Order: sequence, then C-alpha cells, then structure tokens
Amino acid sequence: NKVWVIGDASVDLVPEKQNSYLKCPGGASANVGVCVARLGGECGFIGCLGDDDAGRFLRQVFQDNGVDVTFLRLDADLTSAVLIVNSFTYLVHPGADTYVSPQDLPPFRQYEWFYFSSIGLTDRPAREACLEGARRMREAGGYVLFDVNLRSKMWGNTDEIPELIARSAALASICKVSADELCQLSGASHWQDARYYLRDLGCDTTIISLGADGALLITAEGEFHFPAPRVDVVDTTGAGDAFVGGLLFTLSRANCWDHALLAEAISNANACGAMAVTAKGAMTALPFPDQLNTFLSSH
Amino acid sequence: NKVWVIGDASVDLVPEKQNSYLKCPGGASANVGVCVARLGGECGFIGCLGDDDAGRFLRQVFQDNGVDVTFLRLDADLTSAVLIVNFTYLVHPGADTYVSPQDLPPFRQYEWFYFSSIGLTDRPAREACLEGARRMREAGGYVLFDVNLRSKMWGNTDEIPELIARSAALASICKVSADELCQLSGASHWQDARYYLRDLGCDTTIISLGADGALLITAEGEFHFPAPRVDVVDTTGAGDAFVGGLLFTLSRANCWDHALLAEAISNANACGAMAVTAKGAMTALPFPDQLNTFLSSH
Ligand SMILES: Nc1cncn1[C@@H]1O[C@H](CO)[C@@H](O)[C@H]1O
Ligand SMILES: [K+]
Ligand SMILES: [K+]
Ligand SMILES: [K+]
Ligand SMILES: [K+]
Repeated sequence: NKVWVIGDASVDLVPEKQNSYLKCPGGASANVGVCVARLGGECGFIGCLGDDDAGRFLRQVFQDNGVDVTFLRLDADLTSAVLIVNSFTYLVHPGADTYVSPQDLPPFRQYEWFYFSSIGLTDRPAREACLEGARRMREAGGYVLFDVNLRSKMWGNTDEIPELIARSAALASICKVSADELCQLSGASHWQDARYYLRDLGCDTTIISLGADGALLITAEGEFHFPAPRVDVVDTTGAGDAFVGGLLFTLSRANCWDHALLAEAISNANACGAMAVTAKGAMTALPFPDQLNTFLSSH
Repeated sequence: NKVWVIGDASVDLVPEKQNSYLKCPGGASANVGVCVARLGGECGFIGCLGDDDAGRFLRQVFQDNGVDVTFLRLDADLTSAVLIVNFTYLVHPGADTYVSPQDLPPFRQYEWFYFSSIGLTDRPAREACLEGARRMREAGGYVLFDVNLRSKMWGNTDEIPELIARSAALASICKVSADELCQLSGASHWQDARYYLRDLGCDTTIISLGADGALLITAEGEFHFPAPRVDVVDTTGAGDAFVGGLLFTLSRANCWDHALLAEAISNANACGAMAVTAKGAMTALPFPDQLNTFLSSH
C-alpha cells in the first residue's frame, strides 16, 4: 500500500566546523518519506517547493531515494525553505512548503496511508491541504498518521495549536507524539499525567516516543513498552522523523493493523529512530533493508 | 580619529565539495570596516545582526580583525542575513535593517561616519543612517556617503534619488562609481554626470573608475588619479576596499587638506586593486605590510 507524505522539505545547514556549513536534505515530511522509500516502501511526497536551487536539489534527492514526486509542485516564485541547525533558525520565512493546497492533493485509494504533522498546519494554504487531505484519505478507506511535531516557535499565534491538534487527532487513525511535546501541550510537567491528552482528544491509538528509551503503545488492551537500541548520539536531528518512517513502512505492509502489527511496527520505528542519530543529517543515516537488519539483530 | 561604519553585515555561503557551503564574511559596511581596521585604523561597526550561528560568526570575524563591536547589537528576534551564491537571498524581513538611532554611539569631533544606499533601503534602519549622519556633522564630525547602487534590493525605485539627494546634503565627501553616475542621471557617458552630486549639495566627490583610477571633484577643479595596472581577476569587494583605504587615510588627521586628500585616493585605488587581483571578496583586503610591498612594487 502507498504511503502519502505531505509537508515540509528543506535544506538543513549543519555547522561542520565553525566557519563552514554542511548541506543536507531536510524537512519532517521529506525525511519521513525518504525513510519509508529507502526501506523499499512505496511513498509519494505531496507538497510545494520553489523552482530554485534548494527546490530542484531537494526534488532530485527525492528521486534518488525512490520517492514519487508526481505531486511535488515546484514554483519559480516561491522560495524553498532553508534552515540552520544548532535549536532551529529558520532563514526562509514564509517557506514555499506552506503553499500546498487541496488541489495539489492526489486521489487516495483504500488502505493507503496519509501523513502530516503540526508543521504542515502552521500556515494558510498548507494547513487546508493537510486537513482536507486527512479527511479524504479517511473517506477513501485509508489511514492517517498524525505526528504532532511541535515547532511552536514558527507559529504566528500559539493559540491555535491546541485546536488544530485536536481536530487533527479526530481525523487521525494513529497519533504519534513525544513525551516532551505532551507536557508542552496541556501544561504538564511529567507526561504520564497527560499521556491520554490525544486519546481523550479523539485518537483511539496513540504512540509516545521516549528518548533512547523506546516508545509506548497505548491501545485499549493496554500500555506497551518497546526499548530503543543502545544509540551513540552524533546528531539527534531526524530521530523522530526516522521513527515515523519505520513506523509507516511497517503498517503499509498490510491492509488492516492490530496490536500485533503495531508492535512489529513500533519495534521497527525504535530501530530506525536509534540509527538515524548515528550521523550528521536528518536523513544521512536512514537505513536500507540490507542495513536495517544488520542493526536489528546486532542490537 | 575613529571611523564609524554602519550598515550591512551578512554571511555568504559559497559552494565547494559536492554537499557543503563556506561561511564567507560579507557586506559593504562590514568589508569597509574590516578594511580600515585591517590597516591599523580605529573602526567601530554600528548595526544589527541575528543571534544565530551566523550573526555570531560575523561578529567574531569583526573582532578577529580588530573592529570594535560595542555597538553591534546582537538579537534573538532578528535573523542575520545569509545568502547562497550559485547571489541568492533567504532572509527578507532583513536583520541589520533593524538598527535604529538608539543604537548610535555618542560622536566626537573629527570622527568619520560612513554609510551607503544599502543601509538606506529598508525604513527600520534608514533613519539610523540619516540620523547618524546628521549627528556626526553636528559633533564636528565628517561623513562619507558611498552611493552603493543596488536597485534590486529596492522595492520602490522612486525613493532612491530623494534619499541619495538628502545623503549628499549631509555628507562631507561622496563616493560614486562611473556606472552609478549613469544609473542616476541616465547619461551613457559618466563624464556628463561628474557634477551630479555636486549639484545635490556635495562640495567634494570622489569618483571610482576601476582600472582607470579615480577622479576627484572639488570646487577648485578636477584631478585625475590613475590606478596601478594589475591582473583584474575578480573585481568583488573592490569598492568597499576602495572606501576603506580612503577612510583609513582621512582619519589620520583632524582636518583634511589638499595633501591628505591626494594621498587618500592613492591609497584607495591601491586597496581597490588588491581587492581585484585576488578571488573571494574580503579575502582580498590587504594588511599594512603587503599594501607597501604592493605600492613599492608598482
Ligand atoms: N523543516 C523544518 C522546519 N522546522 C523544523 N523542520 C525540520 O524538522 C526535522 C526534524 O524533525 C528537521 O529535518 C528540520 O529540517
Ligand atoms: K481519531
Ligand atoms: K541525524
Ligand atoms: K553636504
Ligand atoms: K575580488
């Protein structure tokens, strides 16, 4: 089954040595898509980019990794998001990614998967492309994986975040969130005190990522833990997106998901999340099957 | 005497290995300041920068070169200008465009104040430049207005002439390129416009001419200064270099006269040249040793 990813695809600049930046493909949605694609999964990226260097550059990268770019529009009037990794400094302000709209959306088939995060909900057009998209995919008989990726910083009014999150989860089939983002959401301090924020918000199934700990599968049969492999932190940047990638790659393998499948999925997610931090770039270390298992077992 | 430089400072990313860029110090005012400093002149940079990896990078460079950064206010709500040469821009609400009159230090007599058209583009800082020029003049200071044309950066090309005009009014000395004398008047031959600024209120104008040296225009006549014959590799940062060597020389006295003027332009041409023979930009700005090794070699 195809996994549709919609959202941001930037050009992350990672300080190599204090007088020289490193150029590596970036963006939540992008990363997630390249991840799923690298694992041989069938993934299509939906979104907007500038017909500029970063744009074509990023578009090429998508192709090099096997991601379908049939629905990736490049606009020689917009400026593809560039950023400086540190914390995240967002050079390009509006960002061509925010211009996606309901029309850039493709026909969804039954059982396919739709992905998006808080990021894509930030600005005008894109926000409607995400919610309209989610709704359509559900009507088509597909699934939606909403990953609350909280980058509040780049939001105009932090007043909207809860509402979008809320109706976002209503639309979701599965919600992914970090321990960290939970607290920040409903003014918590310890996440457990709010590890139902999403469930009590319409999402019957929520996955909570936890440092190098692993995750937490919350379905009605109960809470389940999956330990994360012993990592060696080089650049955390991209762990979460890698986590979602390995997660969607696993679910697309079938037509209906259950605890059984969710666990195999989460196991895969944790693995990918671990790996992706062993390099210097959101997607540099995203595994290929030949590499996924050399690690799986090896841990 | 101290030379105050106010304006743009941004980082320029230049390609290299397949997947990597190189942080290059850039910006008219920046270069000019680094120039005057890297020549043993006392120079202070006035302006705004983002508190990002970039801003600090630039700020350090300023310190590495001996430029006073006491009035280089760093900020966490602004975004340091960065460009990727393939000369592309990614930061538009600006950053160094936020400097205001409240960021100007106290001026002392005989001190020099510098700025260009660039610093006059966005209205959050255009006031810092004009307010600054005015104060420096009141303090018994001097003003060097360098019309640094860049109609690309301007949204309303209708403002340009007015600001320029008001700039010459405040300035003591105006620096312009032949090419610029044409964009302003239109004349296809700059010799036609050599009195452009003079009519706008500037008693003395210094016209950059590249390989052809400079042409000084003062009330008592015009005096041509030819430039040392050289490679002519990459002409980038040349003008900013020219201004630097120019301000470095004038700051050497308290009241500039005929001789200081004559020498200053000689110095300017020299610096402008060295800028050319080499690639990059600020990576062509000479040190007090090679300037001599150079002069005493042509
Ligand atoms: N594109 C973007 C905007 N704000 C953050 N991001 C992306 O988030 C990803 C990690 O989840 C990074 O690759 C970063 O570029
Ligand atoms: K739901
Ligand atoms: K990484
Ligand atoms: K004047
Ligand atoms: K040069």
